[PDB]
Amino acid sequence: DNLTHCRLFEFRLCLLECMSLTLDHCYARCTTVITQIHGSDTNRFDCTIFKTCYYRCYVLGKTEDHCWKGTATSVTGDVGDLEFC
Amino acid sequence: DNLTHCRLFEFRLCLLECMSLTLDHCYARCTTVITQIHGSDTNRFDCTIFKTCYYRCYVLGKTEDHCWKGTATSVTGDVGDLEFC
Ligand code: NA
Ligand code: NA
Ligand SMILES: [Zn+2]
Ligand SMILES: [Zn+2]
Repeated sequence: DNLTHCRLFEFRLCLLECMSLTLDHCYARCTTVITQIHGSDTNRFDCTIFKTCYYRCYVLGKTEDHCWKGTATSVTGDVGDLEFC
Repeated sequence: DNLTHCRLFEFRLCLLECMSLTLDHCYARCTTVITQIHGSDTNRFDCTIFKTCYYRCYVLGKTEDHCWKGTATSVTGDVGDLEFC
Protein backbone atom coordinates (compact mmCIF):
# COMPACT_ATOMS: atom_id res chain seq x y z
CA ASP A 1 0.00 0.00 0.00
CA ASN A 2 1.06 3.58 -0.68
CA LEU A 3 0.84 4.59 3.02
CA THR A 4 2.50 1.57 4.59
CA HIS A 5 5.48 3.71 5.58
CA CYS A 6 3.25 5.83 7.77
CA ARG A 7 2.53 3.06 10.34
CA LEU A 8 -0.99 4.48 10.72
CA PHE A 9 -2.54 1.52 12.54
CA GLU A 10 0.32 1.79 15.01
CA PHE A 11 -0.53 5.49 15.41
CA ARG A 12 -4.20 4.67 15.85
CA LEU A 13 -3.56 2.08 18.54
CA CYS A 14 -1.17 4.47 20.30
CA LEU A 15 -3.67 7.29 20.36
CA LEU A 16 -6.47 5.05 21.64
CA GLU A 17 -4.28 3.68 24.46
CA CYS A 18 -2.92 7.09 25.40
CA MET A 19 -6.43 8.60 25.57
CA SER A 20 -7.69 5.62 27.58
CA LEU A 21 -4.98 6.40 30.15
CA THR A 22 -6.14 10.09 30.16
CA LEU A 23 -2.66 11.34 29.34
CA ASP A 24 -1.73 14.82 28.13
CA HIS A 25 -0.63 15.52 24.58
CA CYS A 26 -1.46 12.14 23.08
CA TYR A 27 -1.21 13.25 19.46
CA ALA A 28 2.25 14.70 20.03
CA ARG A 29 3.49 11.85 22.19
CA CYS A 30 2.33 9.11 19.92
CA THR A 31 3.84 10.89 16.94
CA THR A 32 7.12 11.17 18.78
CA VAL A 33 7.28 7.54 19.91
CA ILE A 34 6.47 6.23 16.45
CA THR A 35 9.31 8.46 15.07
CA GLN A 36 11.69 7.00 17.64
CA ILE A 37 10.74 3.40 16.71
CA HIS A 38 10.19 3.61 12.95
CA GLY A 39 12.02 6.70 11.79
CA SER A 40 11.48 9.74 9.65
CA ASP A 41 9.29 8.05 7.05
CA THR A 42 6.38 8.20 9.52
CA ASN A 43 6.52 12.02 9.34
CA ARG A 44 6.12 12.50 5.60
CA PHE A 45 3.49 14.93 4.49
CA ASP A 46 1.21 12.24 3.10
CA CYS A 47 1.21 10.68 6.59
CA THR A 48 0.42 14.15 7.98
CA ILE A 49 -2.57 14.54 5.68
CA PHE A 50 -4.03 11.18 6.67
CA LYS A 51 -3.49 11.82 10.35
CA THR A 52 -4.97 15.30 10.16
CA CYS A 53 -8.07 14.03 8.38
CA TYR A 54 -8.51 11.26 10.96
CA TYR A 55 -7.76 13.36 14.02
CA ARG A 56 -9.89 16.38 12.99
CA CYS A 57 -12.81 13.96 12.61
CA TYR A 58 -12.01 12.35 15.98
CA VAL A 59 -11.65 15.80 17.59
CA LEU A 60 -14.65 17.59 16.03
CA GLY A 61 -16.90 14.61 16.87
CA LYS A 62 -16.92 11.06 18.10
CA THR A 63 -17.08 7.41 17.06
CA GLU A 64 -13.33 7.08 16.56
CA ASP A 65 -14.30 3.91 14.65
CA HIS A 66 -16.03 5.61 11.70
CA CYS A 67 -13.32 8.31 11.67
CA TRP A 68 -10.73 5.56 11.12
CA LYS A 69 -12.73 3.48 8.66
CA GLY A 70 -13.68 6.47 6.53
CA THR A 71 -10.25 7.99 6.40
CA ALA A 72 -8.69 4.63 5.69
CA THR A 73 -10.98 4.08 2.71
CA SER A 74 -11.03 7.54 1.10
CA VAL A 75 -7.74 9.30 2.01
CA THR A 76 -4.54 8.50 0.12
CA GLY A 77 -2.58 11.38 1.68
CA ASP A 78 -3.03 13.75 -1.22
CA VAL A 79 -3.07 17.39 -0.11
CA GLY A 80 -6.44 17.69 -1.84
CA ASP A 81 -7.94 15.17 0.53
CA LEU A 82 -8.29 17.93 3.15
CA GLU A 83 -11.11 19.46 1.12
CA PHE A 84 -13.44 16.52 1.80
CA CYS A 85 -12.08 14.46 4.71
CA ASP B 1 2.97 33.34 21.91
CA ASN B 2 0.58 30.40 21.80
CA LEU B 3 2.69 28.49 19.21
CA THR B 4 6.14 29.08 20.66
CA HIS B 5 6.39 25.39 21.58
CA CYS B 6 6.14 24.46 17.92
CA ARG B 7 9.55 25.94 16.94
CA LEU B 8 8.02 26.93 13.58
CA PHE B 9 10.76 29.32 12.46
CA GLU B 10 13.22 26.52 13.13
CA PHE B 11 11.04 24.26 10.95
CA ARG B 12 10.88 26.90 8.24
CA LEU B 13 14.63 27.40 8.15
CA CYS B 14 15.15 23.63 8.10
CA LEU B 15 12.81 23.12 5.19
CA LEU B 16 14.37 25.95 3.18
CA GLU B 17 17.90 24.59 3.73
CA CYS B 18 16.91 21.01 3.01
CA MET B 19 15.18 21.99 -0.25
CA SER B 20 18.15 24.16 -1.25
CA LEU B 21 20.33 21.05 -0.94
CA THR B 22 17.80 19.11 -3.13
CA LEU B 23 17.36 16.41 -0.52
CA ASP B 24 14.60 13.81 -0.39
CA HIS B 25 11.82 13.91 2.17
CA CYS B 26 12.52 17.36 3.60
CA TYR B 27 9.20 17.71 5.41
CA ALA B 28 9.68 14.37 7.16
CA ARG B 29 13.36 14.88 7.90
CA CYS B 30 13.00 18.34 9.28
CA THR B 31 10.11 17.22 11.44
CA THR B 32 12.20 14.39 12.77
CA VAL B 33 15.29 16.47 13.55
CA ILE B 34 13.27 19.12 15.34
CA THR B 35 11.65 16.32 17.45
CA GLN B 36 15.10 15.00 18.32
CA ILE B 37 16.33 18.46 19.41
CA HIS B 38 13.24 19.99 21.02
CA GLY B 39 10.99 17.09 21.93
CA SER B 40 7.40 16.02 21.64
CA ASP B 41 5.89 19.48 22.06
CA THR B 42 6.86 20.25 18.44
CA ASN B 43 4.46 17.51 17.29
CA ARG B 44 1.25 18.75 18.91
CA PHE B 45 -1.76 19.01 16.68
CA ASP B 46 -1.79 22.80 16.71
CA CYS B 47 1.77 22.67 15.33
CA THR B 48 0.49 20.17 12.72
CA ILE B 49 -2.27 22.52 11.63
CA PHE B 50 0.12 25.45 11.18
CA LYS B 51 2.63 23.35 9.30
CA THR B 52 -0.02 21.84 7.05
CA CYS B 53 -1.42 25.26 6.18
CA TYR B 54 2.07 26.57 5.40
CA TYR B 55 3.29 23.53 3.50
CA ARG B 56 0.12 23.04 1.41
CA CYS B 57 0.51 26.67 0.29
CA TYR B 58 4.22 26.13 -0.41
CA VAL B 59 3.44 22.87 -2.28
CA LEU B 60 0.38 23.97 -4.29
CA GLY B 61 2.21 27.16 -5.38
CA LYS B 62 5.27 29.26 -4.81
CA THR B 63 6.66 32.32 -3.05
CA GLU B 64 7.49 30.47 0.16
CA ASP B 65 7.71 33.99 1.63
CA HIS B 66 4.01 34.88 1.37
CA CYS B 67 3.09 31.32 2.45
CA TRP B 68 5.04 31.91 5.68
CA LYS B 69 3.92 35.48 6.30
CA GLY B 70 0.25 34.69 5.71
CA THR B 71 0.16 31.58 7.81
CA ALA B 72 2.09 33.28 10.58
CA THR B 73 -0.43 36.12 10.72
CA SER B 74 -3.75 34.26 10.35
CA VAL B 75 -3.24 30.70 11.67
CA THR B 76 -3.30 30.00 15.41
CA GLY B 77 -3.35 26.21 14.98
CA ASP B 78 -7.08 25.84 15.41
CA VAL B 79 -8.47 22.87 13.46
CA GLY B 80 -10.85 25.31 11.80
CA ASP B 81 -7.96 27.17 10.25
CA LEU B 82 -7.76 24.48 7.54
CA GLU B 83 -10.97 25.82 6.02
CA PHE B 84 -9.30 29.09 4.95
CA CYS B 85 -5.51 28.69 5.08
NA1 NA C 1 3.09 14.46 11.03
NA1 NA D 1 3.31 17.25 12.90
ZN1 LIG E 1 6.10 -0.77 15.34
ZN1 LIG F 1 16.58 24.73 18.19
